[PDB]
Amino acid sequence: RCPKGSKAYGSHCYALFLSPKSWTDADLACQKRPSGNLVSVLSGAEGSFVSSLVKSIGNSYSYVWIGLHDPTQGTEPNGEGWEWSSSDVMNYFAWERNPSTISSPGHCASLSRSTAFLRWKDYNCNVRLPYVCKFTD
Repeated sequence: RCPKGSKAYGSHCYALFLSPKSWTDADLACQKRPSGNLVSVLSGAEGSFVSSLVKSIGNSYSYVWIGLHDPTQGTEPNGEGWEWSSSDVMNYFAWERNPSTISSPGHCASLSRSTAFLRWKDYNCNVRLPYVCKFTD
């Protein structure tokens, strides 16, 4: 049971929203769903599955928001937390560069069409982007 254009995986129905939403706005919205919340990514197969789910979004969109943020919130004197707001703990990795390379980037990660949506890039948790949302029953 999953909406059209929606695809199930692990244990939640995923749906793409061509509607932009701050990482904090899609997080709170996809949260209003049955334990839903910005798409998750704890497996090398899910990171590639979500990419194919948003790889046909449209040239009018190259990046996509996901449920990944920086638990350091500007504290970890190094930058090595990265936690999914809809998956659990960092059990999977696929970021382009570590936040310790740039002067503390934003506190939210998004997909970058440049890497075929197979890499996460930091972005201002406020910039809104087309996003995905997972949610079981």
